[PDB]
Amino acid sequence: GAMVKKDIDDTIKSEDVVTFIKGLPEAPMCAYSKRMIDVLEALGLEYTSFDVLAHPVVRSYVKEVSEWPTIPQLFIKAEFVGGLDIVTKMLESGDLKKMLRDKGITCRDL
Repeated sequence: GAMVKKDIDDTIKSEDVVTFIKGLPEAPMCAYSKRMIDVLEALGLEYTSFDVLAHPVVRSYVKEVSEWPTIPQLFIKAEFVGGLDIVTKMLESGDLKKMLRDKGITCRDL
């Protein structure tokens, strides 16, 4: 049936990687949304991607619960990590592959 704000909240508890973006992950309506999905695809991860423009419940979760200013946003193991500006710095430093390998999350060759 229809998705309620509690289905996003239980999904953040269910999935190992979650993101909130401006579009579908295959056809985003923002360049930084393309660029976040390229972190998630280029490392070979498994994730759930939520579109704010397609459902008011998603943009409402971002308003009240994802209280950080920047869009788009990254979540790992039910916790907020950073915006698009920051995920690249973890990628460069190796700290992103370090967290994935420490938590046992799926990615490319360590």
